[PDB]
Amino acid sequence: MVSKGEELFTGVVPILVELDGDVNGHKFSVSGEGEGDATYGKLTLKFICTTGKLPVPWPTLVTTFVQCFARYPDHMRQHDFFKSAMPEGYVQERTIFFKDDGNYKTRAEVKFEGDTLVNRIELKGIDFKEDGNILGHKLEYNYNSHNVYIMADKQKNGIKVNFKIRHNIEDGSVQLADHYAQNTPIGDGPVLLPDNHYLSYQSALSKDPNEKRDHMVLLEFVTAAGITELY
Ligand SMILES: [Br-]
Ligand SMILES: [Br-]
Ligand SMILES: [Br-]
Repeated sequence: MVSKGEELFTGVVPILVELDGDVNGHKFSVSGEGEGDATYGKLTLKFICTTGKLPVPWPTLVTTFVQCFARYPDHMRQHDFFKSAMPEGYVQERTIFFKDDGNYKTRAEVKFEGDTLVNRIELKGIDFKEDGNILGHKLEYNYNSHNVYIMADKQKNGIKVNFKIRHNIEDGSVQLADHYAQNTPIGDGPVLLPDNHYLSYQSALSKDPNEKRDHMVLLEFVTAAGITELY
């Protein structure tokens, strides 16, 4: 049978993203809007910096900007923590360590407000080099494909996640961003605690030719894998 969480994602769902950020004292806010289609693992989102110029590169915020929209194959449905926590939601905590630079700490509350799936985020960045790849804006406006590794954390009724992002630097090198995370339900009800598996991501970044504010358009596809002889 289809669980209450799953049922909320059977069609296209509007998304609202709100972020308040402070990186080495540079304060900024971002709002985003778009839609998610969990059946296809598809996210289409446009983000605006509402405070002026974004003080870090857009690609460094991609991982922060709704894993409930991942496509879980039917055979892996019992491993979909994110949908099982809905509609009450879940809290994602991350630390993102930029190699030879600073770190972000993020807290995101992901929950429904009516028909809208909301991702409300606080981001704090410290210890950045004012002339490094992040504050010095040396990252290319593009994005590579990565796997995100998920394991159960029974003690916390949630999951622990880790992965490495490689951001292309303008000189042909790479800036590593090591992500460590936990996701835990907001509500007190049962959730699905998964076996080890991963999410496979691909992301494309673009610009709206009619948009004069600092912004990012994101197209992202996310599919669960790692757990699989009928043939
Ligand atoms: Br950028
Ligand atoms: Br891209
Ligand atoms: Br995560």
